[PDB]
Amino acid sequence: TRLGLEAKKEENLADWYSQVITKSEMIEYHDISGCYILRPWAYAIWEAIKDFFDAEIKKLGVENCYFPMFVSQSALEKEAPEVAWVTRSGKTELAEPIAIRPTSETVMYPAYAKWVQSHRDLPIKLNQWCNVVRWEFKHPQPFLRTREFLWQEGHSAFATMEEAAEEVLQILDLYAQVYEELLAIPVVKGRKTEKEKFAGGDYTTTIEAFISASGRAIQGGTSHHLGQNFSKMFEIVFEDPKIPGEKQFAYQNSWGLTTRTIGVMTMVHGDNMGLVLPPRVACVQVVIIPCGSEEDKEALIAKCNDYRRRLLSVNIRVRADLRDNYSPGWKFNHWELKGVPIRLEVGPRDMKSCQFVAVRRDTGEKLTVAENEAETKLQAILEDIQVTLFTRASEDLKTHMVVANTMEDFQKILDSGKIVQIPFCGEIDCEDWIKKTTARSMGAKSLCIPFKPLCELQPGAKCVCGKNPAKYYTLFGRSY
Ligand SMILES: O=C(NC1Cc2ccccc2C1)c1nccnc1NC(=O)N1CCCCC1
Ligand code: PRO
Ligand SMILES: [Cl-]
Ligand SMILES: [Zn+2]
Repeated sequence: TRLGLEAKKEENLADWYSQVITKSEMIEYHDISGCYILRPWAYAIWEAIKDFFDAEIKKLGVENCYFPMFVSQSALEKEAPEVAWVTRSGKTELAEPIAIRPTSETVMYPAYAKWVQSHRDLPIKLNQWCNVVRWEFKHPQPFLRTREFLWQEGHSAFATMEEAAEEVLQILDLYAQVYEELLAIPVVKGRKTEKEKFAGGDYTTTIEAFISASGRAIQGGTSHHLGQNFSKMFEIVFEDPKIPGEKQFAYQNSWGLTTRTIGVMTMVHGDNMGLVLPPRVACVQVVIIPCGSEEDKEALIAKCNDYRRRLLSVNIRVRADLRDNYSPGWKFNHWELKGVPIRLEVGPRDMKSCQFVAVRRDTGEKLTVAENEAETKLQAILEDIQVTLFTRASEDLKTHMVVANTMEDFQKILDSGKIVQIPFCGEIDCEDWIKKTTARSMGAKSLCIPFKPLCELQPGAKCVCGKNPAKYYTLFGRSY
């Protein structure tokens, strides 16, 4: 066991990630491959995301619920290799296997069919916070790629396509708000290609995040328009209020956001000193550490409690580390590893001078702040830390996302650690050829068709394959 980190983020990113998530007390490993323990330091971030997102969807009329985890084989057949099957209880074998949900479309929609008789029963907007299981045999990674993960999943059903199309973008923007405003992570809004869209849906919208350390992208969240494909599978129908006799199928959406958010936060903002928490999601925004007798020792404790109560009065999540068995230097390293945005340091000389040293986690700057200006200055520093983290991550993404129009430039830019927007024909066969040619997975797959591309096509613009014309500028790159 060692004091600080041992692996540089730019040297061994895998070892760096494992050291950051464990020494920040976020992740503990489990004896089942692909499953990881969420320690309170990690789970508190998820609770911050949950508190924000849950209040926002309720403002939109979505209500919470809980559907069973187990799916009958019959329900799944209405619509495979990553689904986990329960086959016995104790020593007795079940009559037939039952599946653990990888997603709850086939669980809820049989119930949706019973609840919809007329168009007045629509819309139905439900969300549940729960766990799903996707038992893939690919290489797992904590937070990012796990066999079990926590998420929310929203499932809406409307009578018109126009209501559904509007919610898809509304939910997607809330997902962007979670990454941009809470996690200080920039994302690219876009549409998945036909190959990468949700199976059984019409179109899939997504937010793509970029990990600069690896040059790989990852899907931060998704919002599907299922159209009428699932309402035809489960007979979610209603009598047409404008045409008697004929029946209509409901238009549906589904949208999900997982704990992968936390791992992206770690990969983007974490440095060689450990984790870095955005002040918006840090359960401890300011940690007070006494610095520099037995009565003078009690003096530092009283002043640390005074700053603690004053910060609580201005709604600043503050905690004081008054433990007598750890030296100040140890606490400096400890709370630096955990990513607390501000380390409030109070010593004997600073206290007698009505001062204290505030250390920004993002930049390491030591700011000497007077006692009278404690509430206002610490709020300004917290605000500037959130802005700085987002601005640096934003310009990092902008400089690593460029445009290429030939496979030669595509490959050269891809090898420099960037993601590229290329003229793409949209076909699945060409997308497979792009991944195979760029692999020589090390190959590039499609990320999204950007809502706002960097440039536009022109009449006669050919795809990178050269055989089909280009339909849209599409973002490609190596992915998680
Ligand atoms: O897809 C995940 N895991 C599977 C891929 C993989 C790779 C290696 C080993 C096992 C597995 C299972 C995932 N894992 C953790 C957290 N979020 C995850 N998913 C998502 O964030 N998205 C976007 C939102 C809708 C759902 C999909
Ligand atoms: O798994 C998915 O991608 C969608 C979104 C949450 C529910 N089903
Ligand atoms: Cl919960
Ligand atoms: Zn093509």
